Amino acid sequence: AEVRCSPANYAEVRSPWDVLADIRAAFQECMEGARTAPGGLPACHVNLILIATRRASGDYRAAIARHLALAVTAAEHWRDENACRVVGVDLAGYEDEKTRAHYFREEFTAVHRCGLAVTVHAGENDDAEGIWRAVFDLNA
Amino acid sequence: SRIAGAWEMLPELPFADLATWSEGELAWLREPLDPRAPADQRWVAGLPKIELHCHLGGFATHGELLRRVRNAAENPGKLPPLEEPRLPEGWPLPAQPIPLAEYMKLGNANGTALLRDPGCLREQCRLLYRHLVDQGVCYAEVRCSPANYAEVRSPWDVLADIRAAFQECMEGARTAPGGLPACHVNLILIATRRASGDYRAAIARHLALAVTAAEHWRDENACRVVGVDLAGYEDEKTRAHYFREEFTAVHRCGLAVTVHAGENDDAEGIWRAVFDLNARRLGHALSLGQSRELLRSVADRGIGVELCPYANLQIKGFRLDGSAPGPYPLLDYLREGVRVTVNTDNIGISAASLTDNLLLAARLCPGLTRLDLLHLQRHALETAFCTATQRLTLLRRISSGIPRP
Amino acid sequence: AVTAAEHWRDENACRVVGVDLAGYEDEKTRAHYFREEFTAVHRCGLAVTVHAGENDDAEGIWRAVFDLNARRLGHALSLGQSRELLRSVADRGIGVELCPYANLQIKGFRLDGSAPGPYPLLDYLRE
Amino acid sequence: SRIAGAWEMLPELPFADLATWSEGELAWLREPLDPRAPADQRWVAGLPKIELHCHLGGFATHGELLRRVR
Ligand SMILES: Nc1ncnc2c1ncn2[C@@H]1O[C@H](COP(=O)(O)OP(=O)(O)OP(=O)(O)O)[C@@H](O)[C@H]1O
Ligand SMILES: [Mg+2]
Ligand SMILES: [Zn+2]
Repeated sequence: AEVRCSPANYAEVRSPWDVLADIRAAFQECMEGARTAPGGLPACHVNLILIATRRASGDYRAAIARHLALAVTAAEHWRDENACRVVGVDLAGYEDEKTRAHYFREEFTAVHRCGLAVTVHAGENDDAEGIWRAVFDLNA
Repeated sequence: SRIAGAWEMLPELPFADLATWSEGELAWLREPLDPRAPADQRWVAGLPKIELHCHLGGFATHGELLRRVRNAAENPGKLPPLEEPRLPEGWPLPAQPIPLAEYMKLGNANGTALLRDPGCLREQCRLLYRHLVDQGVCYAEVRCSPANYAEVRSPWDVLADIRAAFQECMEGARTAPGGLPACHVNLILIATRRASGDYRAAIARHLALAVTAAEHWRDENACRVVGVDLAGYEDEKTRAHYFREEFTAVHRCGLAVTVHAGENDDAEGIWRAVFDLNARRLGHALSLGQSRELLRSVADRGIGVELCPYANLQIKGFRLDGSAPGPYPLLDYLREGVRVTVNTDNIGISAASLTDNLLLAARLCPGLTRLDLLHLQRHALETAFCTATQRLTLLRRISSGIPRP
Repeated sequence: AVTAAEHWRDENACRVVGVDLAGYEDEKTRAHYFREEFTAVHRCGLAVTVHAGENDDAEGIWRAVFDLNARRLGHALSLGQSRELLRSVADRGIGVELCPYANLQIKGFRLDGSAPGPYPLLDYLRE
Repeated sequence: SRIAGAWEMLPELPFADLATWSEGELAWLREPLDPRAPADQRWVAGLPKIELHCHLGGFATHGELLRRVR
């Protein structure tokens, strides 16, 4: 399973990095607790995907930049193959003509440079043009 | 009576305690500095300083410090062979300007080849903090590249270890009034750009690490990552405005940005850094004088300029004691009102400290006065990235810590 | 504005010292749509001021601050919504101009401490 | 004597020249403003002010100023 989380929304006195570390630590300890299945492997393997959520109005671009930077740092931090890792980023939230994928290329350039998987919410409330922008302008 | 006599011309003065110094000492402080006089050297050494341009990777590059850095590794067997890169004749004051690539190569004994081991990194941090406190620095900002020091530990681990070492160093030396550290050290991450190879991914990783580190540690009385840098090779095809998309996320986060521009580039690179990358400080803006409008804009926008005199003389070459690279731009920058500071750049490879930097800044431009040195200190105090309360505390400490002649 | 700034240079005399970006604003008329026009003004080295925040979120203020290079912001009432943008405006020293009567009449605020929200003058002084 | 008394709070003061005020006068400059008091209105009127946002086209729109311009 790949669970998506937004640790920056859970930071009021502890950093979003601390929230992400706590989430991954809980997942890893619960993994090590359930050592069923053959070969000494965890019963269910879960990886993390950071959520970059977009709103109709307000302040959300700083949140997107913070999530992307946190995802890059977390991916570079934990590299153990047999452990919970951050494997990609997300582009979710409200969608219309004015919040399509191609408006978010510049901050996703860093994620693409780092070599991190990208997934996008598209087609829920948009025609095929939004899916095209997500596929070919953001490289989801 | 001292305050009453010098109550006029107070706002032109750089600090508050300057007024309480008598007409004789004010007249002495307005005379041009004489670096040959031992009294002037002692006064400059005793002056409390603020450091803004210091590279962590260029401290232990020559001399016994290397041994003190070499005899601290966890696994000495992995250490590369001890090689000291030879220096040309008269290294502190070379007769001929020297290029930049060999300049980088000169610090090959330290950095990636040596700081990859954590014990060497911790000892380097401790030695650098001891050197800074010995020089009298009340506030310094150190540039580091943690991602270059990772093989099994993440660059986040390197940054955490560096900040922990600096924090323990600050906590250990709890001198000075108010129970505050003798020197307060912050961190700035460097985004290096090369002529060819893979560097943009490293730049993006450094920017993400800087944003995460800034969001993690928020204690004002603690070492924090307070900005990012864009250093390395620069030319027409490696200008600042090629890196807008990488840096916009940093601008989303609200992090200070410093830029290397003008070392071997015209004023176009400086303009690109100022108006397209939004640099709050410009490093080595030697070519700013060609454009008058850009100089006026940098003056009125309050954008700081960091000049290291030893590095500028070693790289570009300059005429000493008023005897064609052009005159050193300290004096006209000061007269035009731009916020100008004097720093060390790489302490080790230049083999000099802040006191030598200020003395040679006086040497390069005859007519410089000690009031100009205090003005440079005030400019460094204002231009550094710090909280307002920290700025007031630093101002009070520097005002109350200037020695009498 | 560029020609007038180049024409009159007497410091002890009336001069044109900056340009403005005023008028109706919305999602389709942000500051980032005027970057190519204002590139010449930035090249000539002239001050720039913008109206932002009166009837829009902090994104317009961010655009006015960061890709239009504004030195002052006009009616930045929504700047409290963005903590990071507020810190950037504070450390960059960008001036923020507030007109109490215009803000009271246009947006409407509560007087004598009696939902537009509170007037951010005290908060802006605090930060 | 006044300036030596209030020397240590000089950076807090926006203007250095008001550091030569009384301790009572400075305490009068620290509590919240009273717009209803005529004395406060007179003091605010007498204060020197700097203006940065004034539209020339919206100055004389009503009153006698419109007729005098016309
Ligand atoms: N004056 C300067 N002008 C331009 N670039 C500089 C200057 N001084 C240092 N640099 C570059 O900035 C980098 C910052 O130093 P850093 O500590 O990250 O590297 P290092 O440990 O010396 O290793 P390496 O140089 O091999 O990457 C230096 O490596 C050098 O490449
Ligand atoms: Mg190096
Ligand atoms: Zn540098």
